[PDB]
Amino acid sequence: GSSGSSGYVFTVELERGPSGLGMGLIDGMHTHLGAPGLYIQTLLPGSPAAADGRLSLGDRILEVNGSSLLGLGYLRAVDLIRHGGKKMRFLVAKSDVETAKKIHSGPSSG
Repeated sequence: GSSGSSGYVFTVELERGPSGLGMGLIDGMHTHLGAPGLYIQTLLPGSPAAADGRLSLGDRILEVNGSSLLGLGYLRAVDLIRHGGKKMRFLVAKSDVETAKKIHSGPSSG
């Protein structure tokens, strides 16, 4: 298939664990996606992000603790989450599988 058009967004309220959450976010630029913005790459086992379930690999973050992540340098974003708080909020959008594929082994061998 192909699929297109955006869908719906969903918030994620977690509590900064003893490991500081557990969301292997990476710059879309680093991932095959080659697109700007942060995206879920992994989901630690003993983490709240994972314990959540919703958070899926490839997911794309939008906000962090009510902090618009539109232009915020990867570092800045990482910092936000890093220096987050007891209550960590994230605005991720329900992306497709393909989106993740690019994040983790995209199409076309190579």
